[PDB]
Amino acid sequence: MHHHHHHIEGRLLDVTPLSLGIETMGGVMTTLIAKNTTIPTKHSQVFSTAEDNQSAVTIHVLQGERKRAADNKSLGQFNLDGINPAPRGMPQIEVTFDIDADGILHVSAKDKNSGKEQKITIKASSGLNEDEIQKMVRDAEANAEADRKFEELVQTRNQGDHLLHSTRKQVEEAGDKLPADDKTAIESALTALETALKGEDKAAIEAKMQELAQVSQK
Amino acid sequence: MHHHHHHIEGRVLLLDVTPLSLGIETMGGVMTTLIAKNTTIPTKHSQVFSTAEDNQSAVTIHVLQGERKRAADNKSLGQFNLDGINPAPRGMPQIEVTFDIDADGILHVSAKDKNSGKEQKITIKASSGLNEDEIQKMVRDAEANAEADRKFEELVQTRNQGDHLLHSTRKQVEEDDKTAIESALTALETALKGKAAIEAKMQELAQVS
Ligand SMILES: C(#C[P+](c1ccccc1)(c1ccccc1)c1ccccc1)c1ccccc1
Repeated sequence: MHHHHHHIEGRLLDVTPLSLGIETMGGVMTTLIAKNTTIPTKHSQVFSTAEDNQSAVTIHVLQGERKRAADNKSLGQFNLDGINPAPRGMPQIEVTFDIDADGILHVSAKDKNSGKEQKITIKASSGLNEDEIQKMVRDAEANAEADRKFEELVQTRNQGDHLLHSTRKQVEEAGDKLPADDKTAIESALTALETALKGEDKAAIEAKMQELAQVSQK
Repeated sequence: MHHHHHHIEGRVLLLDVTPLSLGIETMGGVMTTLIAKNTTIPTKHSQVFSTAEDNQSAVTIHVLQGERKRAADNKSLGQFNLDGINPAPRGMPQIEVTFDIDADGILHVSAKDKNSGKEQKITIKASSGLNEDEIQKMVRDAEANAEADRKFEELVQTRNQGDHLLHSTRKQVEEDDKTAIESALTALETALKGKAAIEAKMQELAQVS
């Protein structure tokens, strides 16, 4: 009398062996469920569109926590289409990761307007063994440098690609008044920006961003 | 007859049919229809597929919807992977793919390996979805393309068979005198990248076998 309490720990219904999440722009993994999360676990988070007016969206499920989603694993994949046109970014899609007591995974994507949604339910039945996942963890903690660095690069290449397409917009879609010689300028600007962002170097791509930035004046 | 013949009809409550033929991508990026368009539901269809190479490890079940024969000419739906299957030559393992649909729109994709015992199953639903205008458009354009896609199917069928032949050849050689067979190979594959001249190529590699 009263309020006699103490602290808590994990429930034991087994923890996740490896982190789960989806793939975002730049081919990078964003973890929606951290490694060793005691289940049943439901995480809700809201992503959105990369490009203008795109009518669909893909959700690619991952495991094996590491950046560069192609270096992780693929649990499943699916689409959500029929969505209404909006400029790049900011429609509202809602991604939900659910795991019940049976460890069977449920991924869902919803739309604020629309309301056309999809979902997947993954029954496993095979999975993996401690050895393999330990190899994945080891390889992950060895590659942490190039991983985080790659994340940085993805952020950058995203900014530069977005700025570039926005420059193509603000050039062609913008008035055709066409100040003299603008052609060559923004042409090799945005083009060198292209063949820069195609390959991967941070310094080169941002430099090219500046090169296209100075000529974007008028 | 003689008791009651009085034959049957498709069972439908109201709206329940598959509007689009549901299928799975196979080689050469060609759609293999597991459940045809305009099929009453519930409906379940099972088939057996297999690997394109020895010890292929995992495999990608790719679920699509549309009437087009080509991969990209359709609208994808979902996909997943079945891994951890034993070493074995092409076509040797039996991989069972199952498309289920119940009274709802919800579909169950099963994939199993009879020999390995390994199984993986996923569950998604029906359409993504997409508006009826779209679907009607894809259908109209499908009827449009038609025989072109048919020739595409015959094509990928050949190219797949011939590729199987080339793999079987190089594998049978273990590189004699096969020099003639090797440059005839290189030529035949050079043609194999880009119609009936491919069948001719198969004939040519068969002759110098
Ligand atoms: C479908 C459907 P749908 C439907 C509703 C209720 C019961 C069975 C099927 C549907 C409707 C709304 C959202 C999602 C699916 C349907 C309804 C009317 C016409 C065509 C299809 C479908 C089924 C198989 C493959 C692709 C699509």
